[PDB]
Amino acid sequence: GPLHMIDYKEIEVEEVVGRGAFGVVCKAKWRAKDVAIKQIESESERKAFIVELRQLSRVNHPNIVKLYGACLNPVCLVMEYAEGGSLYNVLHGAEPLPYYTAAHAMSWCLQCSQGVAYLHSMQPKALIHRDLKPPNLLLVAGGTVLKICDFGTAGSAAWMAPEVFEGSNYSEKCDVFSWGIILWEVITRRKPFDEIGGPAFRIMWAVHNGTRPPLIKNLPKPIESLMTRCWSKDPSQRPSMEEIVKIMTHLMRYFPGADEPLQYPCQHSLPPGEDGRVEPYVDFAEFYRLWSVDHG
Ligand SMILES: CN1CCN(C(=O)c2ccc(NC(=O)c3csc4c(=O)[nH]cnc34)c(-c3ccccc3)c2)CC1
Repeated sequence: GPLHMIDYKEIEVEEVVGRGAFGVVCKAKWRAKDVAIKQIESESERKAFIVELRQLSRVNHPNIVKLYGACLNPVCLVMEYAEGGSLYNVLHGAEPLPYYTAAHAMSWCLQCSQGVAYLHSMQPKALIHRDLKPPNLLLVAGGTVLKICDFGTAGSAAWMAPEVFEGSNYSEKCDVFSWGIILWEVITRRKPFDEIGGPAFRIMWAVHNGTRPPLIKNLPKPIESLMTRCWSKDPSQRPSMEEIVKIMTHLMRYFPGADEPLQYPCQHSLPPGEDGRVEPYVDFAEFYRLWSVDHG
């Protein structure tokens, strides 16, 4: 649809806000509007650039970053600016970190699944993101609205389905695995496979052998089932994104307050796992109370 060929002179480039999965992202102004501009640095990043330009111009969804246009002198994309930064920074960035609730955690994952389900429903071919992870998930509207970005492939071993790095043939089900890891990550406020570390191949080996993130103490059984289904070794046993959207949509009845902006401070550090399980960062006592009222 609407896509502007942009004269660079019209872009007032403010500060560098970070590096995307490729390129460099700057806060900028264009037509008196706040935008993000993504510029390639290397000549190698040109492939990711054409891919992203093609893919992002195809897509129109509330949970996918808006592409306003492109400049070719110099080669850069002009996109929606995400004032809340990345989910990864919200979760794991420098202190002070924001407080967030079970409702936020569930809402972010629902919104991610809605974006990805839209991708998987594209005609004539499904669009696969292939690099779903909190660095590539952005927040707007006081941290309450999530948008997928970094479509240059449409650092990442901790979210990658084992069939992807096994060089095996794969499908949209790879995004489902990634989503399952993200669900664990927002609930625990832990970096997946942080304890392994090393170089990437050590994570790949672990996941390849069936290592998954530790189970979560007092996690509601339906959330646990959904999570562990998503990270099945066999991609055909993983649910479709359409099913995840439906399940997560119905679960939100038991997670009111997702519309509350991130505004409260938090002082957060990690206790190690008591058994083989970890504590959730979020609290499920309210979920269980609301469930009990509804069911009996
Ligand atoms: C003081 N103020 C400074 C700016 N700010 C951020 O932290 C802050 C604000 C905005 C950001 N990005 C975007 O708006 C953005 C739009 S499209 C796109 C993409 O395709 N890839 C990565 N980022 C973006 C980032 C950021 C996040 C991850 C990687 C690179 C950039 C950080 C909030 C706090």
